[PDB]
Amino acid sequence: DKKYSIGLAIGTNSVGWAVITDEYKVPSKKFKVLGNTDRHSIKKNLIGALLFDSGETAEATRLKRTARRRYTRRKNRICYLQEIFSNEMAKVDDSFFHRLEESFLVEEDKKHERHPIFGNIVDEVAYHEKYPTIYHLRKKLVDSTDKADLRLIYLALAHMIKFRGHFLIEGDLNPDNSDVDKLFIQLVQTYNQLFEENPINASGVDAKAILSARLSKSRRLENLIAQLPGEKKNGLFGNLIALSLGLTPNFKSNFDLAEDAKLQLSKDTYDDDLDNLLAQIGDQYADLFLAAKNLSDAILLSDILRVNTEITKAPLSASMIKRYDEHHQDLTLLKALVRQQLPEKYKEIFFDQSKNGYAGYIDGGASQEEFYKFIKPILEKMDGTEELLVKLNREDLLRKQRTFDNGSIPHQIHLGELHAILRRQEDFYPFLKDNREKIEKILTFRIPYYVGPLARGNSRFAWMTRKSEETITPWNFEEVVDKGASAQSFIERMTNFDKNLPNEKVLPKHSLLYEYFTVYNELTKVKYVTEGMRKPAFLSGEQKKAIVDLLFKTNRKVTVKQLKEDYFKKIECFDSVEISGVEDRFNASLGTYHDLLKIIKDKDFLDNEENEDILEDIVLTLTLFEDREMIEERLKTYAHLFDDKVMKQLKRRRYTGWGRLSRKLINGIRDKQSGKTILDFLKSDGFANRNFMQLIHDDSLTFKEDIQKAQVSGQGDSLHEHIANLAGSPAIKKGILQTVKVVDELVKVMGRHKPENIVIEMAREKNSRERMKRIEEGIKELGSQILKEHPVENTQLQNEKLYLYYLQNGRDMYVDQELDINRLSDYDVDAIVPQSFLKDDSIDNKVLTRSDKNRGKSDNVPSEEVVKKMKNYWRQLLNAKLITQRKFDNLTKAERGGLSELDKAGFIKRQLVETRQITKHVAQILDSRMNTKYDENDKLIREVKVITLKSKLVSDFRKDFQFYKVREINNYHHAHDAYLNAVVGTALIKKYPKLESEFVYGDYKVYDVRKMIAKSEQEIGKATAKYFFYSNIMNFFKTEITLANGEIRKRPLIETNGETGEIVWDKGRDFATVRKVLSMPQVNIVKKTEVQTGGFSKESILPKRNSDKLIARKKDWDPKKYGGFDSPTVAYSVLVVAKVEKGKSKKLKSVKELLGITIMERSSFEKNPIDFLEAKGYKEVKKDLIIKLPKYSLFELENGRKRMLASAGELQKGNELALPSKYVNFLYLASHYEKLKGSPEDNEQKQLFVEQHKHYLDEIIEQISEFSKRVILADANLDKVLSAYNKHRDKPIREQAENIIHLFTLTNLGAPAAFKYFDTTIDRKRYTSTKEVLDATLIHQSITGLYETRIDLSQLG
DNA sequence: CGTGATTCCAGCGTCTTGAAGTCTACATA
DNA sequence: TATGTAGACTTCATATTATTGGAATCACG
RNA sequence: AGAUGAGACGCGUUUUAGAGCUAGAAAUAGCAAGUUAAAAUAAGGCUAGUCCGUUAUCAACUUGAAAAAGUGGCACCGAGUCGGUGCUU
Repeated sequence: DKKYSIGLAIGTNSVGWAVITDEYKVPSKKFKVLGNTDRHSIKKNLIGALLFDSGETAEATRLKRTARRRYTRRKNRICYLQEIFSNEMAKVDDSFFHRLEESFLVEEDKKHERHPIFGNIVDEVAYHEKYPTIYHLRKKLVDSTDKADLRLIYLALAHMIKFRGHFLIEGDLNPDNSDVDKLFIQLVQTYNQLFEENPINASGVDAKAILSARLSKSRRLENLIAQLPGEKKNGLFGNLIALSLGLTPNFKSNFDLAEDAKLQLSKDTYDDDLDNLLAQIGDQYADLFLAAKNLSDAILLSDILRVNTEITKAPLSASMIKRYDEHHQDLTLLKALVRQQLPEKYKEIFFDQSKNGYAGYIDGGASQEEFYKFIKPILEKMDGTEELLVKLNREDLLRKQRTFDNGSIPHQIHLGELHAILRRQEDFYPFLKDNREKIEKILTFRIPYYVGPLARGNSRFAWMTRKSEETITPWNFEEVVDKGASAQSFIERMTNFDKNLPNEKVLPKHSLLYEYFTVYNELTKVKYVTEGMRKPAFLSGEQKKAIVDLLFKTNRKVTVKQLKEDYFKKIECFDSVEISGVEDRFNASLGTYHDLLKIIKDKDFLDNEENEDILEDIVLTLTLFEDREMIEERLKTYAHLFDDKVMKQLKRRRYTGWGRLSRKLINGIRDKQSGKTILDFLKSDGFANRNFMQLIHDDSLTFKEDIQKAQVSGQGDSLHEHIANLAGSPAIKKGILQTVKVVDELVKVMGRHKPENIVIEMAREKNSRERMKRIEEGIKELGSQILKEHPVENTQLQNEKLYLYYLQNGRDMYVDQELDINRLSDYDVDAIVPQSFLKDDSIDNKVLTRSDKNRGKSDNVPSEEVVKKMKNYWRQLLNAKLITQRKFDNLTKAERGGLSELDKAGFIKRQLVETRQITKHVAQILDSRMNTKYDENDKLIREVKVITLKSKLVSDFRKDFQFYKVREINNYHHAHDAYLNAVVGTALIKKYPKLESEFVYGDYKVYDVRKMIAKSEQEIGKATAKYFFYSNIMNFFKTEITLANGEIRKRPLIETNGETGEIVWDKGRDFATVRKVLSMPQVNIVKKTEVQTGGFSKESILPKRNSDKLIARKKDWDPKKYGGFDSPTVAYSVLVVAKVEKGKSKKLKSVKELLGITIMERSSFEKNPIDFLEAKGYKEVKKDLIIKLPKYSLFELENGRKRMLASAGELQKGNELALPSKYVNFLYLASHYEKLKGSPEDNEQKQLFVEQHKHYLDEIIEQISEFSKRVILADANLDKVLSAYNKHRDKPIREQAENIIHLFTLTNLGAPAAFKYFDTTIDRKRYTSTKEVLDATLIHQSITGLYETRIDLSQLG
């Protein structure tokens, strides 16, 4: 019944929880232990951690589910195609389909003849010889007009439909005119007919090879132009070739036109633009451009497939046949050459399936790239292989028909081939003629994005609403599914709700309102300085409107030069202007406005606000519904305002992505007194010009209050729903839920009381190239030659001193002293703002100088004399991006305003307030779960204060007072960090009452910079209630205060509250108490048990083998003939005490053994456990003794050895290592784990401490041994570690600890893992036997681990 | 003849966009 | 006519790793 | 730098078919051939659909078919995974 506080630290893999009283001790409690063991009470501390498997995302589940749906859909499509052929096939061959369906079974289990296609070996051999592959059959069917057997037609159709190719390309691309060279000849003929006086000789030019080569468009155009000595690329023929290749040529020069004749086939408007062009050029040239477009289509076809013969009626089959012929010829040549020149490598390449040779490439698992890499050196070594080497460079050597690059084949090719086959063979089979439309519909059927899966109220993923209850087929899909209702449901379901307003719809990424908001947001912080203006002024409403209209509505991108010239010079008549806040091209732009102006060609319509809503409905309509038909259907309602060309142009364009804000948050909510929305505020703000971040965080505006009101009550009362809907990764949400459960358990344990303070902080969860680019840009801007004199790479630039030296161009930021490399060790990095005023330690805050005394006087900011010295030097670095704007202003803070009260207030808020918002939601959950009562004023009684603090304060506290953390020694660091969280939070709230307004939730009123800030000097006694003149937060804990020049100040031995007089910190006992708490050997580490769910087993389908470990992939197909999956993931083990038949006599012998239940059999076991256990071979099962052991069950054996049952057959280390604080401090100091920043005298003292306590290293190697012999029992690894340590006893202490930190994985918690001591690698130790835990003590531990239930398994059986 | 130590392995790619580099008609001396 | 010169426009990328439990393999007292 | 969600594509993997031949009596040796196709692609279930099955959740005991609810004093001295003492019961 004593007042106490709870400290919680939340992490992705950990939840640390500690309990503190008001004396900063740690309470210890007696707990009863249930079960049949002798122990009936155990004393445990209230500080510990909870560990669990990291939360797994749902991406894998989504991918697997989609794959399964696609496979079922494809199988049903094949079934429909078989249905169409059912009658005719039964007329021709009554058992063909049954033979096709059962081909996978071996001869023993087959019901018909083993040969599928024809049922006799002779006809099968004839078919295979007459057609090597199905592509030969398809081409033969297409070209020939003779009647073919029904089975061949069925096989061709099935292979066409089962693999229909992608549907990315929309429209039509196969006009049956795709011969590149032939179309080029036709274009030349048309050009010669139109221009008889200027003919072009194209004879001898291999246009087909040039255009179809794997080269860029410009390169191919140049190559083709080079083949015509008398033609240039800017000529009419060159422009036509560029258009065919897909470039953007201008025909204005060729015909001396006034309008810029820019024609591109990608743009839809070309359809009109060409015709309008013809208006000036006449109708004679139309055929020329039609031939050019046909040639372009031929080139596009040639991009994806290669063909030479002109007799092709099927562009795909001919290409595959050509590739097959090339493969055959190259294989024969390669075999001959290998047998001739290098007979020693014949067997390896052509017989060994293990190797990456041809045998492994065809029969084994060798991929194409592996085979190319293996055969390239052999081909290079041999002679006469120039053809093969060229093919290998072109990646077309010994290829197959099924390759990874077939994923670009559009369905048009297969559709055309199927249409050709049906046209050829319908004259001999009437049903094909009658059902041609059905087959084409089956092949082209694509379930549209909006429609979604075709469920009937049994699936939680589908939202399709049908017009009638009937089976859905591709032939009648147009009428069964109601398009409009499904589209509306898709709109209302798919869109992601706004984070700020959970009940509002987010805007489209390219919506007009969102783009306006983005433009205005950055527009309100732009400033301009001219000659006549004394001080820069903010853009007024008239200026912003003029800039938007003249620039944002006329130029796609607005640059700094454009802003300065087109507006300030043209309108404001300013010759020189200095733009502040924005540099270079603006990030925001009105792209959608320009796109709509291009389409509708009505600027006034876009400028009309009344039509805006309609425009919005357009943007969303183009944001989603990729399918064209629905775009047309929905835009039909607005088709009355636009022409058919405009409607088609709107249909063609499609947008992507989404925005970040809702529509109401931009223009829906209005302030109480002003009566203006956010966009209205940005339009006319006047003096303030507050941005969106300031507008939503302005305490003087109702916007923040409305945001707070809308945020709460986001969903129902259920905790699970609130956890689920939190914006974050699954791991962090699991951590939050576990944290809530842990704090509820703690509330329960402490006698149904309620904590007075709860502290929660959440751990935060490439650069070298960026820093190198920044350095290069700065050097190029300055022109210095320091890089040539001192070259460096990214590996050596780890130390911040070198980075500062490069950023300073080998100079000093305080004096005009040239930097010396040999003096870099003597140099001391100093913070621009002293550590007393602010603990920033950032790179921009760091400055490298010869002597810190040169920084200036005791004033925090460096002296303004240094500013007068190096104003230009600093501004050059600022303009060269070497330094940041914040760093430049901090260097010049003394000149500008010294140390204004605003700087102090900002420092305090930055040190205190939490930037992220997830912590606020966690605090809201905790407050609603603790505060449940109201006062007389109907206001929530805030008994529990949920204070939140950043991790930086706790890290600084750890580093200040020799409280060092090592993230590899053990897992107590989570609990210790939670304990320090609680201590710091309680101390800070007690010391500073008013600042609690920022800590505790929004119920407390806000304050201002007036209080707690002294105008000048360190006023003694704090009479005016000013808490800290210095801008620190936690500096009162230490016994001294440093200054900028090096001056020192002292603090009282005991710190007490300023007003109430309560003691807040007893420096004579509090540090000793914290040391004792951190030195406690007993900390509660419990692993959260998780019954394993997931894949039934590894998905790699292993070949057949003579073992029982294989699991059948189907009910009938036993694994002894067809192989199957292996290594199932055991969901949870089951301890059964029963008897099993033994020997030929089947004698029942009592056995106690662990049985693993797979995920596949889990449902069967959980339905009828007794029947399943009997089926596996257990007789007379003790139902009451069946004990469920999930993964991570805890076992204790003699001498405190702990194990975790990771599965049915592998155990994990279950013990933690409790090290004294002195050894941890020695390990952290000696290893230089973090940066060595600090006072040089302090660094020297730490180095002396490291040197004087070297022998501790040996002690550590002792303790692990004494630990290992009672915990790990891995003698070989321990001996190898001892030998390696003895070998490296002479290594320097700088690197004699970086290896010992990695050495602790030997006796760590979790799964065993291999490590490396210097160059000697110690492999992981495996526990292949779990028989011992059958005679150990099982420990059922509560979620926080305070309660126990010990079961002595030895007392069974 | 388990038994303990050692070795190898696990289903995976794409569905557009933006900065980079460059060629160009045009302004100015 | 020679040299910038903004500008329009094609081009080359536009994410990496990882545990840890199963099974196989093999020396071995 | 926040998660969930709809539609396709390309493969990969496993069995079978594409009679391997010659000299041996087999074991073996030599020679020819390599591309493709059918089925499956988590066991399967009922709700029988172009549905659903790898996300979230899950200590023990008692009640409740489930959703959920309820279960065990405290103080002090120390510290090798907690022990001892006092008090209460």
